[PDB]
Amino acid sequence: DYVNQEELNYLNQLKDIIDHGVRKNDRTGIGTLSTFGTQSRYCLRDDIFPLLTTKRVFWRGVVEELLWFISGSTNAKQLSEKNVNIWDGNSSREFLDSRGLYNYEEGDLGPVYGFQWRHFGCPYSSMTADYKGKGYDQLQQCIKMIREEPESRRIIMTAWNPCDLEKVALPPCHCFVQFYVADGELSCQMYQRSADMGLGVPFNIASYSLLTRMIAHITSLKPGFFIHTIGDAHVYLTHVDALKVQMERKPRPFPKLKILRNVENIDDFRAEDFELINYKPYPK
Amino acid sequence: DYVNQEELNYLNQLKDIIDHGVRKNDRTGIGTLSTFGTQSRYCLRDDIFPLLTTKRVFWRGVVEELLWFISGSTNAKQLSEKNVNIWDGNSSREFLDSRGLYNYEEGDLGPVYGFQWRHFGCPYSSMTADYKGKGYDQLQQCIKMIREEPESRRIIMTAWNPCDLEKVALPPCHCFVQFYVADGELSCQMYQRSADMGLGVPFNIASYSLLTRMIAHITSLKPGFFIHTIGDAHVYLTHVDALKVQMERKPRPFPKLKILRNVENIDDFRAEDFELINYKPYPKISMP
Ligand SMILES: O=c1ccn([C@H]2C[C@H](O)[C@@H](COP(=O)(O)O)O2)c(=O)[nH]1
Ligand SMILES: O=c1ccn([C@H]2C[C@H](O)[C@@H](COP(=O)(O)O)O2)c(=O)[nH]1
Repeated sequence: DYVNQEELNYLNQLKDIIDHGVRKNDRTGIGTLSTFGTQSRYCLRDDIFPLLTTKRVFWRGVVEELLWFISGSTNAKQLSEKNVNIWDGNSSREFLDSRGLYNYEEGDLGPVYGFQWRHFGCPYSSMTADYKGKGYDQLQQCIKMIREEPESRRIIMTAWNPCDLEKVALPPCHCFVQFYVADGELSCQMYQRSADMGLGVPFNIASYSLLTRMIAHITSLKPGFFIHTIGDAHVYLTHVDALKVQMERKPRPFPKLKILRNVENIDDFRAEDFELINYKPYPK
Repeated sequence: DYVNQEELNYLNQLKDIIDHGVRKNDRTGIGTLSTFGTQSRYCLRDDIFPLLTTKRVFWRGVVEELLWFISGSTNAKQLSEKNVNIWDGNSSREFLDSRGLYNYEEGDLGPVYGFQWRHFGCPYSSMTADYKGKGYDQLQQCIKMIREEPESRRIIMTAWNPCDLEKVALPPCHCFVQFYVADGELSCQMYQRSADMGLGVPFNIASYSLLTRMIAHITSLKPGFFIHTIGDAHVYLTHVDALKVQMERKPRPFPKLKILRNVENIDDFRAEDFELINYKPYPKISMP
């Protein structure tokens, strides 16, 4: 009798939102059921990797998006050319015009995650400019702090710059990240302002857990926990029936994740460096 | 009798860190016992106000500091004139020289919380420059969104600007704030990267709860919850015996907080606008 306690908690969180969450409208007039303020822990020990089993997660998308974020790119065509189309809808001529971004060419999302991570505070012009050496490279500064002052309680990476809100196709959801080191293990906490529990959360858990493994590898630490903290945790009313069905499913054990190469630095990671062992989701 | 569950939870979290926390040295050279990633909820309904009762919290400090944060000031002397001296250590001639801020005058804290709340992204020169209408006024933007777009999932106020870290004595601890409105009630979640469970947390909880009450009051909403999320939650080793004492005390019911006049905007509050009803704390506890 194996119990995947972490995935069960996630299912219980869906149930609680479904049964007791408050009705709320989203910014398109569509309805959700919502709660405010949740926190969930995922153990990364023994290579165990919290990819959800009760509905298949788009792992190839998680990996490629993340390596794209780390590169500092803001051009969704660079993802799309790798057959990952998740940012295509928010970088169309038409969507960009609806955001008032008339001078962005198709693919230009403005200064979204990767730009904030690697170039915080640099003025944005477009996705083709070279920003190398410009702004604050928070990602490298976090890595330096991990290696040089692991006790530090200031190991932070922010994606939230209100001065950039009018320049972005959409405002960041995964807003704030902190790292922590104790007893030779690296942990990460991420703060997510708004989380769709059905479609967003599972992919989010996987991106940050994978970032945690990456950083622990190139800082010579063992992985500890990923902590996910949410502001508005919600499910869309139109999803409620499908999620009820998912909730009848019995979670299976999490896969494991190995890193296959001695990677030089955070910018040297390649998709083939990661091996996902025994991922066995139900459909979807 | 009455059971103060939120205060018992705090005491239980103290117990947990003390009994099961990892030993971790720190910047200060004192060691800590530490856990990473905690979350606690405080109910603000029926005017109940989460000021801890197992020790006397520095309420007058909480109120004056928050009014001073709201003003956008970065001059500790403006707080010191209110006989609240908690920022004086970090703004002495002597102390600033040590962080290599030789050009700041005494009292100049750099762009700490108030500057970030009212003037985010404006370049900082000194505490005496005119910042009026410069930078991004996050606090008033959050107020406007609560009034105009209460359903929004983007009501955010950040205090974290990597470009400003080398300009302040100490980087902000209470970093990130989100507001939320549902069924006519305003809630607030605050993310704290670093929390001294003895000396800081009780004060910190009172600070954000009070901010939530203030905003609820000017937006004609009911107060809902304050949710406190922490990164590194720690106790200093030197504090443990004193916290041991505190943990044997039986929490009392929280006080109520009343606001005594109609206030229309965030900058218009005075210290005397707030009335604590029936705060019955045990005596103060001193900790290095
Ligand atoms: O990484 C993400 C990005 C978005 N969303 C969901 C949350 C909301 O349902 C919607 C974003 O809408 P706003 O919070 O910005 O209104 O997308 C996620 O769950 N994860
Ligand atoms: O509002 C505050 C400010 C500071 N601290 C504590 C946390 C740490 O013990 C110390 C700051 O040190 P660093 O985390 O910056 O090292 O002050 C608080 O708890 N609350």
